[PDB]
Amino acid sequence: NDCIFEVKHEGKVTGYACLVGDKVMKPAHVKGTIDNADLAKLAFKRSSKYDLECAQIPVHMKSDASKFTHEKPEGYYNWHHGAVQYSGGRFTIPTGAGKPGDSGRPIFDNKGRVVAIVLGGANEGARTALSVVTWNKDIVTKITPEGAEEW
Amino acid sequence: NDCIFEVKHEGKVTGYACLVGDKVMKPAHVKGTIDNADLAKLAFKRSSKYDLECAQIPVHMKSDASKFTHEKPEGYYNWHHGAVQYSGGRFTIPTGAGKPGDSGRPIFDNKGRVVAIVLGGANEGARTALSVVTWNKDIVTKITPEGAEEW
Repeated sequence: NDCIFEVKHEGKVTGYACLVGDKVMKPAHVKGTIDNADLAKLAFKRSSKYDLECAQIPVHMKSDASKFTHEKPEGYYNWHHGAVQYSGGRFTIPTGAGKPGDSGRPIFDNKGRVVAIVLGGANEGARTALSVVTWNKDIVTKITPEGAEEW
Repeated sequence: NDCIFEVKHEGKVTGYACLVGDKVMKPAHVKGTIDNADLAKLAFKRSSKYDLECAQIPVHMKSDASKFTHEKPEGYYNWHHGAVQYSGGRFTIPTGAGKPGDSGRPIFDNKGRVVAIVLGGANEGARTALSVVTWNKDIVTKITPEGAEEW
């Protein structure tokens, strides 16, 4: 728990919240409470449009936040469970690398810069196209491939 | 096609050569002739130390050369068959992504800069660690996992 924190609901980890820039971010559909009391007590706003819940990072934690970038060249990226391909405007991963529970994990570049947050994914056989919140032309956007389930 | 070229021997593609910086580079152990008349007629110098054959890229082709860098932060990089992981000072791939014939293919970062050239691989189970040529600013280096086999 430095920039990524478990969200828990009735004992079970249902997802993750992430510190990015000056925001605390969590997928809105992820049920439960962030298992950090400094975070859990913040003013959070829900946006259905982005499936995001956000709060201002507290003063004593601002410097723990992840760096981010709007720039995502086509290629491969990182998340907790391995490689993530970006091409065609879609993020994809090996099917099974991700499952219900991974919602909230960030996708980041080689310099540790967050480029997207994972919301869920659509099984397309061998690969899974991720549902994500990200920046397109520096504008916040939720991208959902057809047939995606919330994670 | 642009920066990558087939090497053929007695009809079969055996491997590849690539334009990098101001050099035509090719794994020395890869048999055959570069399937490009403008390149096959160059003066080639062979280094057994690096399993490299090199020549100066012709003038009318120097801008077709991709850039290269020494910068290798841990994470994922790109090659023709998918994602290449760099970590612990080693490049690895999912076993079965590479095979004899892949020697000479370059590994790129998201900026499209070459960070390594594939020489072969060592099957280590789920993953295969690549034998490569790679850079340290102005010096070149052969990195070879134990029991690697030439591709």
